[PDB]
Amino acid sequence: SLSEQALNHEKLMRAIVKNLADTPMVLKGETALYLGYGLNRFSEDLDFDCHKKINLLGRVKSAIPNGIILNDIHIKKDTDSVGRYMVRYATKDNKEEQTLKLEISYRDAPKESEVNVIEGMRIAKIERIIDNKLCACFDGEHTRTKARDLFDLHFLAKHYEEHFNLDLASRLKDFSKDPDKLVSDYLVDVKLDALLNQIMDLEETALELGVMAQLIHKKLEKQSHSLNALQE
Repeated sequence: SLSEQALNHEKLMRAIVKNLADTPMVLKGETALYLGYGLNRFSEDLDFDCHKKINLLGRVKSAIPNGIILNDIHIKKDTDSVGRYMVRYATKDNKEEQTLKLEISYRDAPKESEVNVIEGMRIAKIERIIDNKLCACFDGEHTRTKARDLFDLHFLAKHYEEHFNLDLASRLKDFSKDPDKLVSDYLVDVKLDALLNQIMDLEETALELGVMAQLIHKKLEKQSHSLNALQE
């Protein structure tokens, strides 16, 4: 769009992720879609998988780009299974303190062969992002109700349909079968979410996703039925 505040935020996020390209850290989730795959809404948090501990504090400080001032890094959590940091910073454009949230999950880690590199950044593959989005908003242990999940899944079905398999498509179809329910579930969150409220038509998105999920699932079935006949 994009505000000057957002621009400095993106610049700090990019420097950090690029700094970690020689570590086993893998960017996932929403900001992976934004920095790596062309997501058309902004994203502000950094989320990683990593199979072992690293010098996070050191890499972050050595990543700080010109124009950004690092005030403090607060370690909310550093355990065997999770890392959670609040990177507090200001800019030359503004001395008002901003926060970058950085989270890491350990032994979630993708195999090294499940990692992409995009513009010098280690990022999760699309199918893993899809799988994790569906878990979080539809069929995981602890689901949630955040309109971003709908926006992102719609973005994924629309622009990356070739990365869905039968299982992902089937779940996406299940999730999106009742477009009215989706509107009911998300309308409040959409209007309150400043990353969405000016760009998202919730009704259109809900309708369009339900139908795309049908198509994707249908194509994959026809592909399967066709493959079998050919195999004989």
